[PDB]
Amino acid sequence: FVNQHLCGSDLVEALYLVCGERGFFYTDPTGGGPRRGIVEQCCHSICSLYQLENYCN
Repeated sequence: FVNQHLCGSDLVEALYLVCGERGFFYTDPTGGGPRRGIVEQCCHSICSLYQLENYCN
């Protein structure tokens, strides 16, 4: 969970630590064009936990 790219469930298991007990919401359920701000950001690019901490609660 350092300089690796998160994509799909990978992100979830990752936000889980970032948000921890704070709980969080995944991007839109559309899956065809959800909040590309979370998936592509960390999937298309290596985002740090910081950004993931942006969607935590």
